[PDB]
Amino acid sequence: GCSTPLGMENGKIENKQITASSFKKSWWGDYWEPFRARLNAQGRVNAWQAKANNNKQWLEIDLLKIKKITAIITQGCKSLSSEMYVKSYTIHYSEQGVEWKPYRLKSSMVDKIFEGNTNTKGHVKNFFNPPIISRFIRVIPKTWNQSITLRLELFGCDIY
Repeated sequence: GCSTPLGMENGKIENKQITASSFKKSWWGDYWEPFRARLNAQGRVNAWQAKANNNKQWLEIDLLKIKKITAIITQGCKSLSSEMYVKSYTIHYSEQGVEWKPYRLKSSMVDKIFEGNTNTKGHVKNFFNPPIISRFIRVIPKTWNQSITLRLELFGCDIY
């Protein structure tokens, strides 16, 4: 099969491999850095939060080599009554990290909009049918509740 978690939660995907368009930095040292977006992460700062909530944000994961990505799971995060989570998003990919291609269904002429979370800790998994063969993956938030925030995991396998 090709459904092994690629390394977000377990740390195989190192901090250096995860970057973003921007990240929230609070007045009091809380940096919601891109590499904090790891499935089930707990703590004060436990997720990536964009610096600004707009249509120019993205979270990128560099798998270091071309792999087969079969699925993705996302979560949001919470702090009191403030529930943050991405409600829908598109996926972009690339073999070199330069020039990005949007994930599009065979039957569609527009970017595939993926249904995201409806709460802060619930896991919402989406399968790529067909799978993505690439090295870099970018989650492009389209809609969100309160603020753009993510915790995620990627699933797949190597190319053989």
